[PDB]
Amino acid sequence: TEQEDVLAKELEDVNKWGLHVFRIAELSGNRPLTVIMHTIFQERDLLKTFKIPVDTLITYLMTLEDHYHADVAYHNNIHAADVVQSTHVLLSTPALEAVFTDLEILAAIFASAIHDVDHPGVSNQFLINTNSELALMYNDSSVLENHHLAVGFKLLQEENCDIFQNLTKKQRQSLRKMVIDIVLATDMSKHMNLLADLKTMVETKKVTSSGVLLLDNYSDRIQVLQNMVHCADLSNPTKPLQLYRQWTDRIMEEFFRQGDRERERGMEISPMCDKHNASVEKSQVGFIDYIVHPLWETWADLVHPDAQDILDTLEDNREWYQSTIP
Ligand SMILES: CC(C)CC(=O)c1ccc(OC(F)F)c(O[C@H]2CCOC2)c1
Ligand SMILES: [Mg+2]
Ligand SMILES: [Mg+2]
Ligand SMILES: [Zn+2]
Repeated sequence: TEQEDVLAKELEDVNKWGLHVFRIAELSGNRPLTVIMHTIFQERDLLKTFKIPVDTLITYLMTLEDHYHADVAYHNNIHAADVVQSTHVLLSTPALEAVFTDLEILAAIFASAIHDVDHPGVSNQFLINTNSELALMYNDSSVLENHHLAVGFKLLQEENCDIFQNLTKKQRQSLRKMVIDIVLATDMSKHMNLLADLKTMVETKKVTSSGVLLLDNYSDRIQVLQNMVHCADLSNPTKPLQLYRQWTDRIMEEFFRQGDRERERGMEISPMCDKHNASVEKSQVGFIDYIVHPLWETWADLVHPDAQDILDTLEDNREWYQSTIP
């Protein structure tokens, strides 16, 4: 009850950017995804809205969480929980108030939860270069992201795991399509085109009487949800520094382990994966400058000024990492 009391206290921050997700992972007995998803579903009244039995939700979440690899440093259940919670916060931004339906909200949150499930800790390119079964199955195209979807949906069919059992056929059809569109958009090979389209939307942005974003067709609606989850996936450098540094520690461990496998095969070691020749700090500054800040600056423009503090933190963290180089 004492550890449970402390966990409940920490979960009171579920609506805040910079939640202590690593603390929650420890306090929950390595069940951050289950406890954070359960909390968010309760917070958003999703169990009642979609008639989800609580035991079914918990059973699915525990099984989903189990299919993240405990021995992968970055792409594990803590990352999934973090992306879920970040998406949850982004969904609540004033500029999107009443924009999305309950089904669309469910899609975005569910997509976030499953988006990296059964990740092996190596990149799509590694899987392609090594002639893996995954790459063979998926014809070198969004190899991991296709797999995450297949696993996430497949687990719904396990005993007492169908959390969507009380949705209508049309609701299930719509949800499935939206979730596929969102998770496939987390493939970094799609980033530049996704960002280009987001910029176009910002340039042509329209708002309602209430000052809320106007999205009146599927293409625009799904595009915003795709970029939202993608922003959440790329949110580490926008978090308070003590969180960001832990994420960087973890991704570098994962990258180095891949580089060790490439070194042992006689392959050229991938960028940033050589533990004997890797500038962690320069790499983060480049990551922010070329990928994360261009994305987040554009998201911030879409919802201006809702995300100014997130953007300010990103810029501060970029400055901090840069300062360690000279
Ligand atoms: C974006 C993709 C979906 C996951 C990814 O590759 C990823 C996520 C977070 C990273 O850093 C930090 F925020 F934790 C990261 O750093 C690499 C790249 C630059 O130097 C090392 C890579
Ligand atoms: Mg596992
Ligand atoms: Mg991924
Ligand atoms: Zn991810």
